[PDB]
Amino acid sequence: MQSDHKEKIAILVDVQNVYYTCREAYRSNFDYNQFWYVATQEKEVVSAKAYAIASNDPKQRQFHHILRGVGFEVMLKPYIQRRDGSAKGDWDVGITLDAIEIAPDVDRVILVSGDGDFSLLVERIQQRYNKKVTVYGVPRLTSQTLIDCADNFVAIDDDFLL
Amino acid sequence: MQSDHKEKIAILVDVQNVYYTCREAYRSNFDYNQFWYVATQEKEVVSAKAYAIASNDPKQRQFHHILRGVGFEVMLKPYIQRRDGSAKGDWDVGITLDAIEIAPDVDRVILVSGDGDFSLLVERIQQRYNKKVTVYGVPRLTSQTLIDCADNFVAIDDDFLL
Repeated sequence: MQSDHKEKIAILVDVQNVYYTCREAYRSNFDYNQFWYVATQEKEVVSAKAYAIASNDPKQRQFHHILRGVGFEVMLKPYIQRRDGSAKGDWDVGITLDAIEIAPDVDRVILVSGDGDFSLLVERIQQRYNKKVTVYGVPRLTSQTLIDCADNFVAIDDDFLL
Repeated sequence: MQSDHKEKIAILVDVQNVYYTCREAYRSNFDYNQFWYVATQEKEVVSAKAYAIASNDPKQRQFHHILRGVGFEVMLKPYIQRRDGSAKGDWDVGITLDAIEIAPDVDRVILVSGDGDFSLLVERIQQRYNKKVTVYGVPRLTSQTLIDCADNFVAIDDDFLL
């Protein structure tokens, strides 16, 4: 016999990617309340994490507070000393670690990022855990390889903008 | 009773990071034969992978052939379509996936990269699998956070240059 459990989901948001791609494509901000509302309809939310950058700025701290209110655990990037002049803002390693960890516990991973490097992560979730992956991304700035790897792709467009 | 098995190791080389950091610090190339020789002394090599960029250039193909001869499986980055103008060369997602996968099978992971974003990966290997991690990196271009996270740090300096 079958339990008829709601689809179990994990959500991982690449907050920096969402911010910059929405600014570049639309000069607008992402509506996290609309996203939560739609993505979680009829779903069991096993995990929901928003990967962001720590800030002493009151407006940024307020934004993080809003995200926690929506339902996310806000994951602030640990300090990482830099000697090579490379970009300080990237959460790819930590998102990769967490997405693989949560895959066995969910039916579907929802990744909110247009970064094509995550194609390898989508593929690995499908190969090892045979779970579904949905990607939300700004279409004009999302890798086609990532769109094609995902089981489903949902556009970040006006339906998800403030 | 105890088996006295040699220490089991996995090696993961971030070939692009090694290349650029050795060029910037030393205007020299890494000696992969010297590295293999030293790193594998008295070790059981369970896995050894060199993460590189595919090329149609005969000199690059020859370099990959040399690496395979040294003992590496050469992992060439899959094509990833890009719409956002971001850097095409980064292997962080794939190195993260593979390093976590191999951790349960080895006593020590050897990561050849100075990229501080791998600090989160080192920490996760230690927390979840309680294995050792050695980092090899060009000191003047390696994140201090990565050096401090690693169980051992070995400098890529003249002892490992061609």
